[PDB]
Amino acid sequence: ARPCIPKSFGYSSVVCVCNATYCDSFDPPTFPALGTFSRYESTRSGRRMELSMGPIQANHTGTGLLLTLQPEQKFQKVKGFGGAMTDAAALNILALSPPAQNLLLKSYFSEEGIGYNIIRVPMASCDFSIRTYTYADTPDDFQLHNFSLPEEDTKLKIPLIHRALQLAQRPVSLLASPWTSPTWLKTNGAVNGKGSLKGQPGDIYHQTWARYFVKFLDAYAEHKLQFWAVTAENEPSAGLLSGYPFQCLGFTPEHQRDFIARDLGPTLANSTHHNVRLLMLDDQRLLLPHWAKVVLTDPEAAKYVHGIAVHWYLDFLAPAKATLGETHRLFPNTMLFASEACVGSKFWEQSVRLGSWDRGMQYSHSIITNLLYHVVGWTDWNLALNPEGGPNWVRNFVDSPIIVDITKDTFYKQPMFYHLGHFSKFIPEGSQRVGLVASQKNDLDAVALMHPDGSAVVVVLNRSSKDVPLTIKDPAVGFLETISPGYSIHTYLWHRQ
Amino acid sequence: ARPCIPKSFGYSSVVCVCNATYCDSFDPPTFPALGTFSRYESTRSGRRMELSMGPIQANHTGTGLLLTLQPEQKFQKVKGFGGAMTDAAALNILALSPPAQNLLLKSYFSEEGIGYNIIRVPMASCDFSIRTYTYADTPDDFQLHNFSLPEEDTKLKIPLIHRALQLAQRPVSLLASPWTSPTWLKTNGAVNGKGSLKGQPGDIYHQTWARYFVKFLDAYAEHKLQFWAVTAENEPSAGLLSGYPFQCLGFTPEHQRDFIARDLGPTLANSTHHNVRLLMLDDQRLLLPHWAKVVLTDPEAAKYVHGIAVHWYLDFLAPAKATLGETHRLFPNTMLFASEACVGSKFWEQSVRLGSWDRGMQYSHSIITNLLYHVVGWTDWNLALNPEGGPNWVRNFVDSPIIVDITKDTFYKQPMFYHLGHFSKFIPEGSQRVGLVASQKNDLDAVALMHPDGSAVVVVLNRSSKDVPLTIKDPAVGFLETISPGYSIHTYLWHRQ
Amino acid sequence: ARPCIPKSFGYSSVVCVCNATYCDSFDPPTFPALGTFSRYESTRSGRRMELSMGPIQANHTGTGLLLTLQPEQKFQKVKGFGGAMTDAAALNILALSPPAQNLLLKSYFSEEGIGYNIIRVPMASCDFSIRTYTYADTPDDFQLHNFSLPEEDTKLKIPLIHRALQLAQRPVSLLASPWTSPTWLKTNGAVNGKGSLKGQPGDIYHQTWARYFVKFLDAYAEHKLQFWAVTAENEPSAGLLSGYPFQCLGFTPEHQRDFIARDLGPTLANSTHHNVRLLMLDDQRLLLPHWAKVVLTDPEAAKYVHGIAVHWYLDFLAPAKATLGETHRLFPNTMLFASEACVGSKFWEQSVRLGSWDRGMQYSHSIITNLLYHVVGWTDWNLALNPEGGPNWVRNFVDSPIIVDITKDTFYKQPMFYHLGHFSKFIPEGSQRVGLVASQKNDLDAVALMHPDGSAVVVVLNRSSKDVPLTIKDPAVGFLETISPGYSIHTYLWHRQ
Amino acid sequence: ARPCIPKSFGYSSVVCVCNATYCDSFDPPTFPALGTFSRYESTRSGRRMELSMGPIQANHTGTGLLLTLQPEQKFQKVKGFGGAMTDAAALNILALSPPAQNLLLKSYFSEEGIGYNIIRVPMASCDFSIRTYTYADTPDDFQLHNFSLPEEDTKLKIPLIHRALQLAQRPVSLLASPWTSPTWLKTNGAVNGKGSLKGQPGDIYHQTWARYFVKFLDAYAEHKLQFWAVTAENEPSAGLLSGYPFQCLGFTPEHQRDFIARDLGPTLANSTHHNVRLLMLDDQRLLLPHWAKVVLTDPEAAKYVHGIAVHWYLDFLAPAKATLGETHRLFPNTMLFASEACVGSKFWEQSVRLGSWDRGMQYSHSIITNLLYHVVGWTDWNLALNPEGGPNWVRNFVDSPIIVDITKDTFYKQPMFYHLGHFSKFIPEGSQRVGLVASQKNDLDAVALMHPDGSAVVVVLNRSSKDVPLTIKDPAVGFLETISPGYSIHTYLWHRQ
Ligand SMILES: O=C(Nc1ccc(Cl)cc1)c1cccc(S(=O)(=O)Nc2ccccc2C(=O)O)c1
Ligand SMILES: O=C(Nc1ccc(Cl)cc1)c1cccc(S(=O)(=O)Nc2ccccc2C(=O)O)c1
Repeated sequence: ARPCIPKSFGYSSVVCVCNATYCDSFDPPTFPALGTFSRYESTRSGRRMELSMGPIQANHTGTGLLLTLQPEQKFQKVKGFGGAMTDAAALNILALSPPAQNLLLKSYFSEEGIGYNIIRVPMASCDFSIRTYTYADTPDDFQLHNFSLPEEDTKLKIPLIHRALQLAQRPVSLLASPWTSPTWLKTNGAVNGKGSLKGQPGDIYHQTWARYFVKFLDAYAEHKLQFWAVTAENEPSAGLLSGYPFQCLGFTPEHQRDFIARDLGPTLANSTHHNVRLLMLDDQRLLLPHWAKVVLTDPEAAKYVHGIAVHWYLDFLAPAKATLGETHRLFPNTMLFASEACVGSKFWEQSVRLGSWDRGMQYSHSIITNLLYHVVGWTDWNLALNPEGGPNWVRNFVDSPIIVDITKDTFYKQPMFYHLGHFSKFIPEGSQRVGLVASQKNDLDAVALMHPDGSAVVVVLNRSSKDVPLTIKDPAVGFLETISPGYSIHTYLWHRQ
Repeated sequence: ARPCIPKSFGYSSVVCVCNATYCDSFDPPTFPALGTFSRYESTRSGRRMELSMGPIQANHTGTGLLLTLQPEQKFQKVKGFGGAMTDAAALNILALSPPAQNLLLKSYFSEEGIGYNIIRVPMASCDFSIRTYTYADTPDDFQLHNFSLPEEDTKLKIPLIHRALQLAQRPVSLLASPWTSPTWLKTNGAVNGKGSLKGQPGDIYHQTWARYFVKFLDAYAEHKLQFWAVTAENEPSAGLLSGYPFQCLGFTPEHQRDFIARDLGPTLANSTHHNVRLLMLDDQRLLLPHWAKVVLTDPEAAKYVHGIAVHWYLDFLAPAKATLGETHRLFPNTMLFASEACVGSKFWEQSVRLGSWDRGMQYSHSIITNLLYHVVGWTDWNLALNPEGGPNWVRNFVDSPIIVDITKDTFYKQPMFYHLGHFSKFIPEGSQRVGLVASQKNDLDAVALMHPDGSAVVVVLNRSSKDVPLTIKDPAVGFLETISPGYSIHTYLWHRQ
Repeated sequence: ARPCIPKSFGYSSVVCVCNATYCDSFDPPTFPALGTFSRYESTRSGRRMELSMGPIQANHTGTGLLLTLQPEQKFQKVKGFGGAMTDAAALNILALSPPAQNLLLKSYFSEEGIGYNIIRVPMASCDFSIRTYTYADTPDDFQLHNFSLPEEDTKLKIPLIHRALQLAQRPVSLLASPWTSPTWLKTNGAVNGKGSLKGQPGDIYHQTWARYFVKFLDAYAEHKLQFWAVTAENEPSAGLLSGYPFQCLGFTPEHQRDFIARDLGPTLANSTHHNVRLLMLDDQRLLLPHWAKVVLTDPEAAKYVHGIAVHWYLDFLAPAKATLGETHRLFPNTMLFASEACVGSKFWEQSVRLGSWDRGMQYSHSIITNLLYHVVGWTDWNLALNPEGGPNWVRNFVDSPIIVDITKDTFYKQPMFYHLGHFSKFIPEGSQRVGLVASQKNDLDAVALMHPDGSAVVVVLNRSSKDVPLTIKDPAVGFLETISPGYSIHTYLWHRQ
Repeated sequence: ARPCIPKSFGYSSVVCVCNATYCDSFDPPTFPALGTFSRYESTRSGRRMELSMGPIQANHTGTGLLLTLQPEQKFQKVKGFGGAMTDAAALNILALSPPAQNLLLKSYFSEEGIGYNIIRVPMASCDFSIRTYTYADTPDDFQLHNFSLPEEDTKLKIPLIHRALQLAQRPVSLLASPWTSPTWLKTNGAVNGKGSLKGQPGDIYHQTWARYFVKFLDAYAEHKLQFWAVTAENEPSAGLLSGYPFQCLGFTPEHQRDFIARDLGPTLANSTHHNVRLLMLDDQRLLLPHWAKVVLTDPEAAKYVHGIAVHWYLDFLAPAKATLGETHRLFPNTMLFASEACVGSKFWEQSVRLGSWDRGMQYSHSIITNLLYHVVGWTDWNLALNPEGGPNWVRNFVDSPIIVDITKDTFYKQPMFYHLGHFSKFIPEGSQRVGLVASQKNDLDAVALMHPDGSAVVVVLNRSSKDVPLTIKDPAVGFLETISPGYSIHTYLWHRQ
């Protein structure tokens, strides 16, 4: 319906500029007829999820690259795609004028946008907050008499979550994660630094902390929000590290095992929220498979654990086969889920690089590699940040797919936004990854899935500068002949019956 | 009553530690006979408003600096001293347990504390808020039917103000200032940035903004709070600067002149709040005397303007005689009032330096300089902040005289608090500044005033590291022999008959 | 000869992109014939020192703005324009390929560029260095036996200075300034922080420090470089400030007075370098006129002081009339010279803003205001920086007129470069400022000067968004009719005989 | 000989203070009889390589962990230990007075110190340089007629290396690595950034770059220095990354394979320096085993490659078995060597933490892990840095075992220095790692080796805070009863007959 308004900030590609009265958008979903395929294309040159349609051919000759669907090779089913409603994201969004707020929310959660169906919600403060607080800061309030949601929840996060759900056609799942407990539950008496829960699993400190989870879910349910899942702790390894700068709460794998078995599992199970799923780890994949082995080899913990949540940040230190792959082999019935991802990275680079094509490619490359190693969902980090990558009370600025410019009542949709959308818009919940085999060595990343209705979706990212002629074979329909431009990302869709 | 509990955090002096059950405090005042003086002393070495007495004698033993009272030289009368009940200050105070809250409020407002009699109240959000909002964010509501106070006012600010007034030694005057209007009244449609009211004075946008002042005063009057004064805009010059990040609303001096003459003046005068005073500028003294000349040489604006409000960034240097002095010389019948002061952080220092004696001296030096240049009152910025100088949704740059540590139910009284108190506790409303003659060049800052009852008060700040032998002469009583220790601050009081 | 290659980085205007094989450049100077005028125009829209010529008219009618030359009102003569060859600047320049280095140096120092004729040279390290060092770091080497120039001088600064002088058609003057002494000469034993020379003027510490100046000049003269001037210390007030973060050496005005009278003056005068000029202050103008009064009222110091050097950084705190104007009135025969200027400023803004028109306007506005208040020369700060504003060992990053992109063998000429050039290219040494009177209130900054040969030059900066029709009257030639576009800067030249 | 002079800077342990006249040192080694062991102990509490002796007894009194020597299990032989003579290290050493310089050099290279026998020498500039340069910056000199060594080599590095060799206990091996080629040989024409050699292996650019290695070895041989080895490129992968800020030269594994096979191998083999070894990779272990597979499965490249050089960023985590282990398994006849290690700063810590015990333990843990995965030598990065971690022309991120304070003619020996020394002093070239069996799970890191003369050496690092009772068994001698204090590091040595 409305095209990208491009703006260069001097980097490799353009952002799409939105404001109170204008934002690029899609037309309502259309579907290609049998014998035809749909193609969505984004390019560093500036194309943004442009739609085209081609014929499926009966024959193919040539020595060119062929990607053959293996529809009977069936793997994981997808839970969904989304991002995090941090204090920083909600503050930035609500600082825009109301019409601009609605265009930003529709960009993410509408079928006119990219169809997010997951929102991750911090349990009280994290580094992407402007102040440190928990829900129960009265010292030694073991009964949690003074547990309460502050305005960050009641005036920022919760109203935006309601509005996202109203705009979404797809059912949206909420995921919650805590960063720190109240300081009076901690060995170090501080929100950050090295420190764990006082005492030992089963004791008053651990029972109070497990009840804090239930109190959080109770409070959100009073605001008519229900959670699909919670994680046991954001980045439990961080609170094992001297001087760790952000809110944290350290657990060894054994401490997490015993906390889940004795306290969190049973307390959640005996609550009205017993159907909320519990995810373990919520940390860098290099902690796998060991963390999964420690927790899940104890049946009194394993019975409460639905899944394993991973973060992308340190992916470069550990191969995905040795971490995700081996974890799946050991525990095939325990889903893997990517609970946090982000790019404000290289030290010679700014936290926010408006128009960076490379950071978009980093997202799509990680999503494809995750899908090939059994991951069922992805939540990005901050849904929106300001041009500095904030606010953040420790100045740990990073990038975000949408950058808000409050002084101009403007927001910018980054290449990351469209790279994410090439998956989130076209891979609904229940889609199952299937096999896809290449005829020759190539510089492409590709993944195939089948929708619940049987239709096919393939995403292709060209990591190279070179255009790559390519054919996709579906023995059900025929041959899809196409070209992957260098530094492009394509999503292909076609019916099989 | 109760002495300071000192604690050092590695800076040049100590803070005084208060909690739910303990805070340093004063006994009720006690007036010694003619021939005796009272001294209150605070020192970098750790003395905190410690009381002593001594004689005023007929013979002069000193041979050093003489300061002679000249009570027949009469200058301005004092309106008072206080600070700002920002969202941040209120949030921090209310994070303490109720007994701790009351000790903090008594510290500022009680005769057990330092006797503040001014509170400055932001009209809706500013940078020391946890979110952006105005009282009328629903757009295109020019009659302001949907004007309303949010929880920041009805739950945080107004109850705290009521409690301060209940505790107050003296009648407290309230002062209101707006940061931004609803953004649908602004040229840039944003809460911050370079932007003014749309249109021109007299038109629907300016009439609506003047009505917004009346709606605000109406709302607070429904909660049984009456204002002594309002400023025309906080920092009007800031909204003329591209990219200005805090909530703002830009006015040139000519725009403010015409807004006052056509819209704000008449509208307030035609309301039940016609007795509320209106102060102009509310900005850095650098803008004087020009801003005063522009506004006050127009009789249709001048008739509505009671005074000129000035801000102080206490870290910088500027020219008081050239700004405050020359403004008084040109407009001697228009009071000068300091509506905001704070000690920023030089870029190499933290926002909050617990125990900084230097930041305390910057306060007392500023107050003395102001009193010597005809200023009638002095209002601090945030009454309380957390240890990071927040919450602030944009950036933490300033300190506060009271720092709250929520996680320990404690608050710290900084040297700034006592340097303020050496004036606020001992200079009631209606006190008059009078002459004080130094007999020779010296390193002290000093000012003399007369209480309404005719008794004397002299404040002496020693900027230098050296003890200074000092004599103070009252022609009516005799000679007060004393010593001003290096870095110290003293308040002397004595009956004159 | 070669036009600007424009590139936007998303700010208000464009940079001009240069590399090893291309840089925008001028044709050799041309001169308009009597009855005609030359106009150079730069605009936010992207014009860069574009040349045009018009007729001088005999008559003029209208109520429009008229600027009338007052050629017999004669003021100061100009020394020149340039910038600082810091370690950071030289490192950045020499990291480019050799052909690119030459295009960058010609941009500044050639008649194909903007004709710089001053270079300021730090005496050893400052904040725009990658390491702290002095020329004499052996402790207690009062004889300066181990005084030596490091590679920063011999391999970076000195070779670039030689090459700039070779490219310059105009004679270039060098100005030197120290930041710190060796630490063993200082009360605090550190390169930064609060600290002055040990002892008292006339003693061994002060004699050694004065001899260090002579040793520096000796060493540079062995490399065939001679200095026009030295300053007594960069920013002497900075070393009076607790925690000052960069290299510094504190002097009160009295200490500087006595150091010059007893040590620096006589030591320089008795050296082979006795013709080098000595400038005092080299600090913010707010220290004037007091600093000038203290130093120059002592005839034993005044006899050695040629001039007063000022920095722009804190100009906003003190009016130029009260500082520069009053200093000129008191000491009319002691030249005023702007020894440092820079813009990496507002806290909500990046250190480097590629293409910022506003920062260019800030330069031209300051140069005009300086010229109107008797200043004879201007040296910008760093001649070139990287895109972060560095390197700088304390991360005190700021902007620069040329930004080097080493990875791309590219450099960017900022709007500041062209705003500077509108003065430096067209105001040779010996030009005398003359009177220029406006017919009506206007939003223009303008300054007129006469070249040694009698020709006229006028620079006009339009601070407003609005085009301003304008006439300039020279009773010698006639009327120059023109328009100043909004946000433009023009230089006009015409012969008078 | 002389003990440590401890000084604390607020971190977890002390540094040892050395100056012109004092540095801690060792007596000449002394070998006790069969049945006696020597222990050298360093502790967080402040012991520094303190020597004690005790008995190896026939009876075992301990009941805790047993470590049993298995001398018939023989693994790799050790080449040695050392560090890098960067421009920065040389500048820092030469800033000391000559007597202090000699104590620093003896600390590293003397039997009075820790017996280093490897020095890594950059071929021209890197980030730890004060300027950019290569040996052939004059462009288009393909025969390299203008190749020459600058003062960094002839004045700083080469004289220091000669002095180190004069002092050295043992024959010292020199190892050379280039960061960038002359930029006129590079695709991007810049010293850093994403860029490789122009053209393809075998052509004039690659032939010239291989000749550059021979010219470098020629030049150093003229100064009577011979190299044991050279690496093909420092960090070849870094030059494949857009924006990489340090000097670099990018090679894919295939490009390195073909460069070695066609140009560098043959050229070195045809020179008088044919005996110099060539090491491949010189990069992070993450690139293994892939990089090794690509290069070493090509026989025309493999015949020139003596070993694989690896880097360690000691702050991160990675997988040694998956990289070093698997590379040894696949290429068991190709030695592994650690060519660079350093402890970066987590973003919340300073580059240099004077006295950090943790950074010391990171060194000894890395060395033990390497020795257990077949690595034959371990080379630190900068031998010395200043207190800010410089000089570095790009950024300061890493610590160094010796920190020089020029302004006090002193240098500080960090815990890193002694943790290194527990290996370097006691493991001469030709020592062989042998088996050591732990009797039960434990928290110690330990490794055993045999000197060429057959005596034993065992290093034991206690990562935990708890004292660990320990027994060490030599089947040939008996039982050594000891205790490993929490955090400590011990080296044990004993004769076996
Ligand atoms: O030395 C004086 N001041 C002073 C100096 C140093 C320090 Cl530490 C403290 C005080 C002083 C000097 C002359 C007259 C008076 S005065 O008492 O007659 N006051 C005045 C008289 C005429 C105009 C203005 C005033 C006014 O007080 O502003 C006071
Ligand atoms: O417990 C052992 N190690 C150890 C554990 C903990 C600590 Cl703290 C220190 C040492 C060990 C176990 C089995 C065999 C051997 S071995 O001595 O026979 N060595 C080997 C035998 C076969 C293959 C490889 C090796 C090799 O040493 O790498 C050593």
